[PDB]
Amino acid sequence: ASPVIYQAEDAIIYNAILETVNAGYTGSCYVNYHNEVGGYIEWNVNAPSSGSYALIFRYANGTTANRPMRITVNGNIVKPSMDFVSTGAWTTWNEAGIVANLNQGNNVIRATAIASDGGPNVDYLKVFSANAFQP
Ligand SMILES: O=C(O)C1=C[C@H](O)[C@@H](O)[C@@H](O[C@@H]2[C@H](O)[C@@H](O)[C@@H](O)O[C@@H]2C(=O)O)O1
Ligand SMILES: [Ca+2]
Repeated sequence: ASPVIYQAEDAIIYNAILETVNAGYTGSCYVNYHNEVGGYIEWNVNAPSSGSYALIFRYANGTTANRPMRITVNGNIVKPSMDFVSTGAWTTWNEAGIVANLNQGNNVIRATAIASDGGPNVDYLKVFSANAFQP
């Protein structure tokens, strides 16, 4: 199966907004976190079969400082501190990814901002099967 893109507009967001300010996003918009601890973006992600999947965030970080996020799958912490390092400009969009085990059906995937400047700007979450890799 082709990778599935979970667009910004389809997320459940908390202390974050959907905006269009910085060029280079895809689809209708991207998420801009409030500049505070604890904002999050959450998607309901389908897994056709149980197994290992790549979860890739397309993101921008126009500050020099890492904007780490806590990644949970169904509330389970799979990455306590996932790095979202500077991309240099707010219009430069890079990828940051992890491999995680998902269950057949829905998986609740959340990225929560750890530090006080909030999370990176997030364009989408891209999900594809990565059975060759093992979390
Ligand atoms: O998260 C940010 O720090 C951030 C996200 C925006 O997408 C950027 O354009 C940039 O905006 C800042 C600031 O947060 C915003 O409130 C407004 O004052 O514009 C600023 C800017 O640098 O243009 O930063
Ligand atoms: Ca922000």
